[PDB]
Amino acid sequence: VVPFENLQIEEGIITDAEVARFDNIRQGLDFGYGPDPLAFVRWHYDKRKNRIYAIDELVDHKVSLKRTADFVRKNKYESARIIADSSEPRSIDALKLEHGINRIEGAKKGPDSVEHGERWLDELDAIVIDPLRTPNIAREFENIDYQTDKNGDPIPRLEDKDNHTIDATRYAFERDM
Ligand SMILES: [Mn+2]
Ligand SMILES: [Mn+2]
Repeated sequence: VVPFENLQIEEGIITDAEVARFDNIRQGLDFGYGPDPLAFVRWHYDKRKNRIYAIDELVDHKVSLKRTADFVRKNKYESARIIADSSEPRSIDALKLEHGINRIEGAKKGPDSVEHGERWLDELDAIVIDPLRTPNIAREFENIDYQTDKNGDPIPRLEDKDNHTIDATRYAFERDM
């Protein structure tokens, strides 16, 4: 009935010391469309405790691949791989050939895995989010509900709304499943 019971959300929950130690990065990108924004996400993954930690984000309603590229490079986030929304193959091309993000690549998994990717995140021991670092990830994950069906009963799919960092996280971890 209520998803992501595993959330840990508090301002300051991730210190700068911790961020420095994080050495197992996963990054994802949803591209945005119409009213929907571009969402880049960067996480650290603790496989031995089954937890993920939100390190940084970029959410942008006025979608600019240049600006997204400038941000990734400015912060030195291009040493790590980015798994991107594969519905925009030319946006992926552009980041790579146009803007120098060499380690960007398309989500291999299809639209018949959303449900499973969402379950995988949901079954993590903990999803740790500092709203001072990643406030959009915090808002989305905190407020996202399950879709309800014809009757009004809940179903195993998250709402397809205000879920851009969620999607982006799903892409980021798709090889870890
Ligand atoms: Mn998308
Ligand atoms: Mn989206």
